[PDB]
Amino acid sequence: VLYRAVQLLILLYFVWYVFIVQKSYQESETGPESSIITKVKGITTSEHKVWDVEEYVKPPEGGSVFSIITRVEATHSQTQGTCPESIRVHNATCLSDADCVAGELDMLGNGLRTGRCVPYYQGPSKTCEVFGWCPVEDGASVSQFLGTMAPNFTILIKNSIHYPKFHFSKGNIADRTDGYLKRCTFHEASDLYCPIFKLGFIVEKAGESFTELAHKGGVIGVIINWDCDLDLPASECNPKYSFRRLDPKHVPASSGYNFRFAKYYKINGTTTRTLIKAYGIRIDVIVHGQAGKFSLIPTIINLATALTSVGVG
Amino acid sequence: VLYRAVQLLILLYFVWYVFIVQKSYQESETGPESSIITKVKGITTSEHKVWDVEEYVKPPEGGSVFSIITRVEATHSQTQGTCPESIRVHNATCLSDADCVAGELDMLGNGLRTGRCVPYYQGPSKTCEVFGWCPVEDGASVSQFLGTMAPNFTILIKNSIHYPKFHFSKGNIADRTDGYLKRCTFHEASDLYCPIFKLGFIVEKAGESFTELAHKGGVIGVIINWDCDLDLPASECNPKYSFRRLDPKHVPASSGYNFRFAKYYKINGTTTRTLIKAYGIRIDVIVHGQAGKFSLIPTIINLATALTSVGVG
Amino acid sequence: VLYRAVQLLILLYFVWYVFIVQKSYQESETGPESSIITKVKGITTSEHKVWDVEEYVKPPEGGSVFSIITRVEATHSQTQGTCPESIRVHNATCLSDADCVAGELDMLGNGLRTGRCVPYYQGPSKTCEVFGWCPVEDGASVSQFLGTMAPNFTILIKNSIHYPKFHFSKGNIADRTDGYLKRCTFHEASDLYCPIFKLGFIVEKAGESFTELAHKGGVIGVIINWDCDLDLPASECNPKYSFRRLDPKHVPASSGYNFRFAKYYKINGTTTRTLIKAYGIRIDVIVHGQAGKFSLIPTIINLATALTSVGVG
Ligand SMILES: Nc1ncnc2c1ncn2[C@@H]1O[C@H](COP(=O)(O)OP(=O)(O)OP(=O)(O)O)[C@@H](O)[C@H]1O
Ligand SMILES: Nc1ncnc2c1ncn2[C@@H]1O[C@H](COP(=O)(O)OP(=O)(O)OP(=O)(O)O)[C@@H](O)[C@H]1O
Ligand SMILES: Nc1ncnc2c1ncn2[C@@H]1O[C@H](COP(=O)(O)OP(=O)(O)OP(=O)(O)O)[C@@H](O)[C@H]1O
Ligand SMILES: *[C@@H]1O[C@H](CO)[C@@H](O)[C@H](O)[C@H]1NC(C)=O
Ligand SMILES: *[C@@H]1O[C@H](CO)[C@@H](O)[C@H](O)[C@H]1NC(C)=O
Ligand SMILES: *[C@@H]1O[C@H](CO)[C@@H](O)[C@H](O)[C@H]1NC(C)=O
Ligand SMILES: *[C@@H]1O[C@H](CO)[C@@H](O)[C@H](O)[C@H]1NC(C)=O
Ligand SMILES: *[C@@H]1O[C@H](CO)[C@@H](O)[C@H](O)[C@H]1NC(C)=O
Ligand SMILES: *[C@@H]1O[C@H](CO)[C@@H](O)[C@H](O)[C@H]1NC(C)=O
Repeated sequence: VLYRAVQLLILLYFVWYVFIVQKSYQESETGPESSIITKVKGITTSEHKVWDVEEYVKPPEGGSVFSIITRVEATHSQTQGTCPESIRVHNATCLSDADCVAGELDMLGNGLRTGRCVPYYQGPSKTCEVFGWCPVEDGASVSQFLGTMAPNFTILIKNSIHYPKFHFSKGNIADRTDGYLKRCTFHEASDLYCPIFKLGFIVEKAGESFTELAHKGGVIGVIINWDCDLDLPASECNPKYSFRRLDPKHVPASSGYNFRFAKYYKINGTTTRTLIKAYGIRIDVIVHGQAGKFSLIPTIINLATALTSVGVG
Repeated sequence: VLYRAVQLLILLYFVWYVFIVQKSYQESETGPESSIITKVKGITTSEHKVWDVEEYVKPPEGGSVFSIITRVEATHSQTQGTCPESIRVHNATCLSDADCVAGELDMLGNGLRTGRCVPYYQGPSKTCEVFGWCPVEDGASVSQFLGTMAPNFTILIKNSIHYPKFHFSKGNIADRTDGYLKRCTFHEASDLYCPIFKLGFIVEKAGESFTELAHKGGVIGVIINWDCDLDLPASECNPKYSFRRLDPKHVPASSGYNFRFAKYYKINGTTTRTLIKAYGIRIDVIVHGQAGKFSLIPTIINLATALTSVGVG
Repeated sequence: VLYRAVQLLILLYFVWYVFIVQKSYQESETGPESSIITKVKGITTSEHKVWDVEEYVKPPEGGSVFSIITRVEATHSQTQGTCPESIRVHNATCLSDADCVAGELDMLGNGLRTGRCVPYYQGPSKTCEVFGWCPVEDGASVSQFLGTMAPNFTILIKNSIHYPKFHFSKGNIADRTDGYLKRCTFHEASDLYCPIFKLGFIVEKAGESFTELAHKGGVIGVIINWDCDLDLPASECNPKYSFRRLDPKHVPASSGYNFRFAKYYKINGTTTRTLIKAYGIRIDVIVHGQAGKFSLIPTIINLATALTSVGVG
């Protein structure tokens, strides 16, 4: 019968292509509840100085977002007082006391102007004197590179996801009594459940240079995808790891990532601070997920729609 | 032919209204990967005191969420020791040593009770003595307003989005060799790609008063929407900026935003701290996005559905 | 008429089951803009020491994610210098100076090796000497439990959601002139709008033991669901609170949550720090929401589809 072959072709076209490829027989949940616990390990050395994780990882609480400091411009022994203003500030440069007016407070400056013209930190120029945190970084900062051994650092990312509808839970570390998580190196295939990543590895998979990113700074995403079919065993629900840079790489106006922080002390009853401008690599751990599980209602509805299409066709 | 006009009307109704208005010929991705780098600039003065960004912006790392401090209640020279308890604490007020019992520890109090009744910081009342961080803020705090020039502060928000499916990337700062990002003021039309916002501007677009929000505190969202049609040039994919308050504005029980933080020192071998209760404006940078790009599969499926509807009709 | 009863049955089956149960007459927005302001209250005591919220809550800014410290391993008077390395570090243990080689820098160690073998902190063993932050925690740390009264702590979670499409806004605290938010205890039914939760309560609703979670640490999600039908009064749009643990509870390799932070001082011109390893309970406040409101377009489209199905059937 010609109709036999015609309908055999029609059915298979709308069966193997509708209920198989796109899984019309499944209800879905997009976006699981996730916990990210992070921990960085590794120590680096500058000139007669050893840096530990506490110093170069900020914030310290071990969450999804953190910055590993690779370079600092540090200004020591900063106290409230009078000092020459940065030559980089508008109208700062002066030739006589008459060129500076008292009380003026530029937002982009570094204090309140005194009405005097004082010699700059490095001569021979002169610059308007201000009251504020002194000395200013643009005249007393020292640079330290502490990203020399940062490619050898290690980050442990612990993730556990939950799909409330399906009541499904899976983590990225296996229940193993041996010391696997202490002698293991992540491999997307052989060691997918050792979620310990070197920073150099992460920077290689984002397609970036460790040197450029260590001097200007930047942001690298670590993306974990949980695309699981629950009609199958939980052993098939596994994490997929992706590494890409998130911040612009061609923007010349703002090229990189940086932040300032200070350390406050009291020397002889005077509040003193060391200001640090930190360039570093920020690590975003972003978690995506999509679970699918058989449900009778959607299956029946889609079967009815397919039967209607067959009847029309 | 009457059928000619009938079908001409029917088709246009389900063509210009189905594949044009709602763009049935497009696959979509909702929710891009985003990076937010923030930086606040501006300095403010209190009584013989200049405040910089490091002091009034917390946390300092330059992310999506940060608080600009506008007012502080500060308690200086706090040490572990004995002091009268706040008159604001239940059962704290006493007339004789018999009214206070030793060892009691109220969670809403400020230390461990000693069993004695001592004069309050400001007379003539008496209050039960406690062991803890002393003196208590409700008896030794001084208030400082540092939001006087906060409307003139500036926030630079750098955003770059990524749609992995489409492999589309766009940022909110243009590749310009000139010093545009150094002499530019955001304008939703003329300067949409100078993402430098004054706080006063943000507070005007949220419909709020800077004074009320500076004394009680609050939360303002900065919403960036990326609604892009990829069938068009990337020059059509642009950010849309919105400013609205996120926290309740009529709640009298909890009206505002505040947090406490302390600064720890060691004076003569004794751990001493200055406790700061900070009221301020928290800035949430929230990023929404929806990209659409032509795909043949959805177009064919929707065309088949439209043809079926036409056939029935 | 038989057809009368047949169509009466058919219609009700596809009316009470299509436009009622699944609300086909509604357009939807999934995912509202939310603000979370948190504040923890409660003080705890260790041996001759009173801890306040500033010490045990990190970070302090009052956001969606924060950690309440329950146990610390603290190492005091740490200075850059030479000290024996932790016996827990590979190859650290030595019998003579020849077993240690100078310059070697293990990432999992605690400094730079000097080439000498020195007695360990606790005898009789000997371990290779390193330069770094000294002494090392594994030889000078003291443990403090400060989770004794943590179940009695209180967390105030303030939430306000916004659905931009519907321009709908609702918060979780009512506009009440009385002191309700000062004498109230959350009850999912009687006091759903007192969003002040004890930590013990939260840990009881997650199904966990406060002791196990206080010594190893962990992560508890506080989930707020806003499932609102806008065709009804705003008094029907209410929060639904759920409490569940987010981190794995059977993983032996990594069981818990911890982070390290340090406190920096200057004693006699020398930078000195107290390193704290903190175990605690991290609180994730996660907000889900789904609003539905009548729209004519979807209603007409779904009615047309239902009529087509009826005609075919
Ligand atoms: N909050 C802000 N307000 C105004 N201008 C800013 C702000 N943040 C940065 N800029 C300016 O924009 C340009 C690019 O920003 P970026 O912070 O990357 O550069 P920078 O030179 O490293 O910053 P800095 O001013 O700290 O040296 C710089 O010239 C910087 O001065
Ligand atoms: N974690 C908490 N547990 C119990 N009560 C709280 C908590 N946080 C705030 N409150 C109380 O709820 C009310 C409103 O909160 P809010 O913090 O806005 O007020 P406040 O007076 O500024 O707070 P504070 O108690 O720090 O003075 C205040 O009376 C405050 O004491
Ligand atoms: N970033 C990291 N790189 C390598 N190994 C790690 C890292 N973080 C943790 N580990 C190791 O994995 C195991 C489990 O992690 P976890 O931090 O829970 O244990 P821990 O013993 O409390 O950590 P610590 O090493 O601080 O004592 C521990 O043996 C720990 O040393
Ligand atoms: C300050 O800058 C403005 C703008 O360049 C300039 O016109 C003015 O002369 C400057 N002030 C002085 C005292 O020169
Ligand atoms: C890790 O350290 C080794 C030497 O110990 C070095 O050869 C290697 O390049 C480092 N890995 C990097 C830089 O990614
Ligand atoms: C403590 O407060 C309770 C409740 O108000 C009160 O009954 C009790 O008398 C108070 N304690 C003393 C010693 O008065
Ligand atoms: C910015 O500063 C000017 C004075 O320099 C002031 O007139 C203006 O009101 C400020 N902007 C505000 C408060 O939004
Ligand atoms: C260092 O460790 C390796 C690996 O266990 C070992 O082979 C080597 O002998 C150790 N170094 C010394 C000096 O023993
Ligand atoms: C709260 O404190 C009381 C004593 O004041 C105690 O009995 C109770 O167990 C505490 N709640 C806990 C531990 O959840």
